[PDB]
Amino acid sequence: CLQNGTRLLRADGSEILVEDVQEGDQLLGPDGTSRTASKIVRGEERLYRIKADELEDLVCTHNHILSLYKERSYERVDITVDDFVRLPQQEQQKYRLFRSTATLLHIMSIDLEEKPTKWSGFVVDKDSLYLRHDYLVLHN
Ligand SMILES: [Pt+2]
Ligand SMILES: [Pt+2]
Ligand SMILES: [Pt+2]
Repeated sequence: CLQNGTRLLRADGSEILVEDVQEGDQLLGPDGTSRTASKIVRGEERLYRIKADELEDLVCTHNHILSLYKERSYERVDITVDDFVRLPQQEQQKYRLFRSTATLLHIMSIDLEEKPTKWSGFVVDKDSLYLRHDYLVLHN
């Protein structure tokens, strides 16, 4: 569940708005093969803005699942946005976002937006992973 305006990659490589995704649309997975989106859902609520270095901010819902990497080389961990918000900063600094090109990115801030915002979401087959326009790996 991402904020409207988020740009995702189709199976061919071109971009598509998250609000423009429809049932059966072909997204791009982190391994290069295609993904099928289905069960489109929309809403409007106060979202969480995750600011990381280099890459554009990620605005998502409270129940959004983040595919992160944790130190101790690195281990792959899926964690929801709410639990990650509740973790202390000393623990938050151990988690990293990642993009497919295997670049690791520091998560350095995450705050709740002031005003509500429209959001769109869906489910993804296979490993349930898809790519953002900047190749950031995202989970259902
Ligand atoms: Pt979601
Ligand atoms: Pt909710
Ligand atoms: Pt997962």
